[PDB]
Amino acid sequence: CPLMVKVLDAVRGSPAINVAVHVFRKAADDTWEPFASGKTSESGELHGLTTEEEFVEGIYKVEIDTKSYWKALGISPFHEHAEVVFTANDSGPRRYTIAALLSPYSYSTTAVVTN
Amino acid sequence: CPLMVKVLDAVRGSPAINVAVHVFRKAADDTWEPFASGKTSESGELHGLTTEEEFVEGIYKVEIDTKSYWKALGISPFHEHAEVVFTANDSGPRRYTIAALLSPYSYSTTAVVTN
Amino acid sequence: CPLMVKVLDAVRGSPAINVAVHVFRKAADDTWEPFASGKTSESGELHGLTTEEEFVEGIYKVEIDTKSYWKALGISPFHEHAEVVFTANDSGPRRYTIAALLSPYSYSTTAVVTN
Amino acid sequence: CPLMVKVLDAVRGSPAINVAVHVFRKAADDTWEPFASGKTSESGELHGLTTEEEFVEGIYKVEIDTKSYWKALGISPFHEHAEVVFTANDSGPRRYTIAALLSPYSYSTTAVVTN
Ligand SMILES: Oc1cc(CCl)ccc1Oc1ccc(Cl)cc1Cl
Ligand SMILES: Oc1cc(CCl)ccc1Oc1ccc(Cl)cc1Cl
Repeated sequence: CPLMVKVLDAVRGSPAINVAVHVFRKAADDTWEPFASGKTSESGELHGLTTEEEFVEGIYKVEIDTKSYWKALGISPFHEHAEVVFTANDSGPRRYTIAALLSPYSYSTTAVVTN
Repeated sequence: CPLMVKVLDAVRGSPAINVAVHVFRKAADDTWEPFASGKTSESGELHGLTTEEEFVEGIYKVEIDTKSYWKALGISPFHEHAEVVFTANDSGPRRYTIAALLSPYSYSTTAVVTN
Repeated sequence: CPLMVKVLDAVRGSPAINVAVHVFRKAADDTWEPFASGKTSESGELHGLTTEEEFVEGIYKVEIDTKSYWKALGISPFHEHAEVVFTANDSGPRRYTIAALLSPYSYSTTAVVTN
Repeated sequence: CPLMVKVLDAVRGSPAINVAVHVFRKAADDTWEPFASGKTSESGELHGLTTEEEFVEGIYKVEIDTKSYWKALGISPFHEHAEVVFTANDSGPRRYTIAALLSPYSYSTTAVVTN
């Protein structure tokens, strides 16, 4: 994976399972074009979003659908979603892990970027 | 003051000063329209974004211009900005504080909803 | 006020009220001795722990009694408490704010050192 | 591993490599007895601390030596260390991952607990 997403649940201390994730890439015109999407597994991880061929230089937005996740568990959370926006591969190809830690009124996000 | 933004710098252990903040309201066509903006003060806070009269129920996006903040300090950041998207409702009686804690490759955001 | 503690609840999106806080100073035999204590107020803050005169250079431990906080809300927490250990120095001119954001299986703490 | 520690660096967006970790277990008398120790690998992970036989019910403290980590990188951080204190295996045996995200004036810690 050049691009992986990992989500944890801070209330239960567990992976956040079945969290929808949509990724977009800023187009020529300056619009958010759909790029890839998927759902976290039982480990809270989403693999297979893209390949190193597809995953060119650009500005990407990883939208993590936190509100849906919390609602389905009986919690009415503050945020609509967690959005993570970043320039990727601008110094050549790299592997990105976008991690998110979710609470109903709070989240954190960290990127681990390696060669 | 129904809406307030407060940003901290986790690398220096200080308020994040002079950070640009842009707020958008979701329009009926699904577009984000400018709503309010400013720069955090010396205390890292941004007051007077809006009034009770103009802060109606709706979906808002608060964008914190983290990349510019880090670049002015000579530090290479990961994110384009941090975005906080939420629905404001029951109008009341409710003050919203969006807090953000910034690192170069990581941020958290929390909502403190009081009164 | 050279030392202040502020705690937020990430599950409710609110100040964490009535949280017990115990502070210890490291004694020359390597033991922690009681230094100051109190409970956070309605704003989630705890002021008047100490004075400039009694807050000398030294190693301090601030223990936030998170487990009791969660149990009074009917929620099963992971940690016994959150501990924040640091050296206070250059005496000045320096106000220390220890901030903490609490979830049942997770917390962050940040130091805001001003003046 | 019934007990694993994983540490990331929020400034560089990378695993925090070679971070010393010491674990203690509260004894009968009420003292912190040394239990296990080790250093994070290139992945930021510390495996092999203990076995399911050794890792009995008890109150454990995982001390993550953050100050040493930051100093060796030319940063003078706020905290002496990150301490994570919790009751383990009190409802039977479980697998614990203690994760930490480090910034010079800030850290978070999350526990992922599975069967
Ligand atoms: O983001 C925060 C994270 C922590 C845990 Cl490190 C503590 C405080 C924070 O920021 C705040 C934001 C708003 C208000 Cl009213 C109070 C606070 Cl303390
Ligand atoms: O970012 C994180 C920070 C902490 C400390 Cl509170 C705990 C979990 C995190 O999420 C990850 C971070 C890095 C990697 Cl490789 C995987 C994951 Cl699930």
